[PDB]
Order: sequence, then structure tokens, then C-alpha cells
Amino acid sequence: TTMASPQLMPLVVVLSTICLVTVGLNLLVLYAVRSERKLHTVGNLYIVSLSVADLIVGAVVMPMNILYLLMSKWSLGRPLCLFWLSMDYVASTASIFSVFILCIDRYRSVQQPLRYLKYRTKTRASATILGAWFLSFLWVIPILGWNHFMQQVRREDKCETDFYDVTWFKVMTAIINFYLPTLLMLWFYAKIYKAVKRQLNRERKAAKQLGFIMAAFILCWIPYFIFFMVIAFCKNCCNEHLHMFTIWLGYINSTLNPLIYPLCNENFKKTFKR
Ligand SMILES: COc1ccc(CCN2CCC(Nc3nc4ccccc4n3Cc3ccc(F)cc3)CC2)cc1
Repeated sequence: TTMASPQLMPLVVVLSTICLVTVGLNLLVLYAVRSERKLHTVGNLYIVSLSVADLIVGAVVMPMNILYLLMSKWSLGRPLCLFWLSMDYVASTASIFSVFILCIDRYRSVQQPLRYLKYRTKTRASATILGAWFLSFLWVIPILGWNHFMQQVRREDKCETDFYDVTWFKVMTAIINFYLPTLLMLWFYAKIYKAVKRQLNRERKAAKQLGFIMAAFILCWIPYFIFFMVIAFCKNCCNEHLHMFTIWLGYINSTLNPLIYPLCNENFKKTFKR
């Protein structure tokens, strides 16, 4: 019945725990924000956007990915697989765009906290978050319309994105979506950290929070992306174990961010203590 060998259970039994902990922590963060007035700041809007993206990548893709791992097939509804892809790619890129927006906001604030003050109303933070989410949801077009744009799954042993066999698009979208946000974020973070070390202490807790979030990303997703852009050329080169572990390393990052917040802010630990 497309089962898995009894030696593949002792890891799914903990993947389910990771799935439940991701949605038990992100939901806790979200309820913390909507239960206390002190947490309706500007950067907490970006934190909420990140927590929502992690809730989606912990509640929609985690159980579907676990079921796909346990049952090595996806003859389980073509539109359902399309929805899983459209809620995996969009969530994973929305997390990295929300982090990018937060990093730009903090870099503008640390630029000079006398010139970026009239562009920090919460309405504009919400507008930027909605714009980032729109750019993320733009990922629906290629997945659902590659058979319409390029005159080209038809593979029922496993459902996959329609451009998996398109090396040029894969490498180009990987380069853009990861590297350019990653490079820009690293540049902004270095520019922040220089000034923060320069002046002086809430700055050396907020800078550490942003640095830990960025470290989480650039250190838990890059094992996936280096493999993704080395596999785009090597075709006799298909180690499934490393790929399957790197994807779940990124998912562990999604789980870790809700643990990152308590250990970098006192307000979050004060509202998590009860
Ligand atoms: C059981 O076997 C399987 C086999 C396959 C799968 C799919 C796993 N899925 C996991 C998440 C992956 N996201 C992803 N790849 C990308 C390639 C180019 C551009 C963006 C890409 N993005 C989104 C992203 C964006 C920024 C970022 F910082 C991180 C990611 C896509 C793959 C699941 C189970």
C-alpha cells in the first residue's frame, strides 16, 4: 500500500513532533502579540509576518511532506499537490522576504534615527508586509502555468513542480530568490553592526535578535541552496539523503525562529512566562 519499511518510522515519529512544535510555537507567538498592547510596535509587525509564514510552512507543508515521505507517492490529487507546492514555495520565499523587509527597516533606522521617522507609521509597515506577501504569492504563476507559458507533470510516481527539468529557470530563480536577498541582507546587517558596535543597550539586543534570525536563515537554508545549485549541473548526482536532510534543516530553521524570539527580547519572555 505504498508503505515505508519499518526502519523509516523512527524518524517520522519525530518529524511529527517537529511539525506539532512549529505550530505550537508560532501560534503561541501570534497569540502573544494579539494578547498584549506592549507588542504592537513597528518591528513586531514584521515579526508577526514571519511567524505567519512559519505557521504556514509548519502547518501546510510539514504534514503533507511527512505523509509524502512515509508514502513514497503522490497519486493523492493533482490540485492538492499543486496547492502543496504553491503553499511551500510561497511560504518559504515569504519568510525570506519578510526577513528582508525587517532588515531594510532596521538598516534605515540605524542609518540615522533622525531622517527615517516619518516613514515608520504602522500603516506603511503593513503595506510593505502586504507587498512582500504579494511578491511571494507571485510564485503561483509559474507552478500553475508552466504548461501554458513554455510549450511543454505526466509522472505519477511522484508529483513535482513543472520546471524541475528546466535547469536554466531553476538556477536563475535560485540565484535571485536566495542570493540577492541574502547578499543585500548581509550588507545591511554589516552596516548596522558596525554602527551598533561603534556608538556605545537595547541596541545590543535588537541587533543580536536580527543577527540570530539572519544567522538562522543563512546557516540553515544555505545547505539546501548550495546543493540545489550544484545539482543543477551534476546529473549523475542524486544523493536523496542529503537533500532530504537539508530541506528539513530549513524546516528546523522555521521551527527555531519562534525559539529565537524569547532569548532575544525581554517582553517576549515576560509574556511567554505565563
Ligand atoms: C519527500 O520528498 C520531497 C521532495 C521535495 C519536496 C519539496 C520541498 N521543498 C522545500 C522548500 C523548497 N523551497 C524553494 N526551492 C527554491 C528554488 C529556487 C527559488 C526558491 C526556492 N524555494 C523557496 C525558498 C525561497 C527562499 C528561501 F530562503 C528558501 C526557500 C522547495 C522544496 C518535499 C519532499
